[PDB]
Amino acid sequence: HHWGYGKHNGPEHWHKDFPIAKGERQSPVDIDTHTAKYDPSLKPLSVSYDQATSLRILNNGHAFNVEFDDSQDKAVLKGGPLDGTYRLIQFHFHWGSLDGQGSEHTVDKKKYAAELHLVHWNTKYGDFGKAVQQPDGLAVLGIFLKVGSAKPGLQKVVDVLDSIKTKGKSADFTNFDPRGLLPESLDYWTYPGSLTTPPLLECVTWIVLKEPISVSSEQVLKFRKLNFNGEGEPEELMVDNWRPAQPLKNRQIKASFK
Ligand SMILES: COc1ccc([C@H]2OC(=S)NC2=O)c(OC)c1
Ligand SMILES: [Zn+2]
Repeated sequence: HHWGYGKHNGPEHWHKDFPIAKGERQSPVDIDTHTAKYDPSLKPLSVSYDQATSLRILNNGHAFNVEFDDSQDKAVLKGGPLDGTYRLIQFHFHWGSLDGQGSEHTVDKKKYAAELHLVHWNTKYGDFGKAVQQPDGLAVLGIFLKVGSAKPGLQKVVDVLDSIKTKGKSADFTNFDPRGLLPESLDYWTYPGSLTTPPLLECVTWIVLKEPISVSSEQVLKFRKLNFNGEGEPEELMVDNWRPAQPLKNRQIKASFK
């Protein structure tokens, strides 16, 4: 599979190799804030990242992933719309070539400069590969980035990017605290969806936070210096690695807040 984000292999082409691209619960979606319904049944959201153990950071040719030790319940997400325990496995971002685009989800058609995905899998399925074959296999916590003040908690990520410029490069990335990437408020929207890249599997409970985090222009500029290509190949800047909004179809977006 040679999927990417260019004119010739971008989101409009994915359906040929991955027919679920036109499925009934694809992501991302536009969140229409006037249609989303407060749901008093949602339990409180619990982000328990105090024992998180980061390991490594990898440029996989699509984004960069900060990987965690998920061999035990070290960093988990529970509550909200979720039944049981979801274990943090990795986070990554999607971002733009310009500050006015980059997010996958949109809010009343507003695009943010980037979107963070903290990826968790349902521990009742034993491993990540089994979990992605289930409709409730993953919980992705989505956080919007806007350009303004610097995010101090992001800077350790920004500073390692020089060492993973090209596809296939990795670096040791221990003792990184993902709590420094969260906004103050955990108010969220939730809906059932999919992975936003191939294989586009319909396995995700989305939890999208209302409150964006602010990052600096200098921080997001450093994201844009990464490369989609491997070392010694023609340079293609890693920008606009986002899928646009997909049809909502027969789904409801629920709000955790009034
Ligand atoms: C093999 O594991 C994967 C594969 C794809 C995705 C994509 O789906 C979202 S969401 N962002 C992505 O990059 C993933 O993230 C949960 C994990
Ligand atoms: Zn993602």
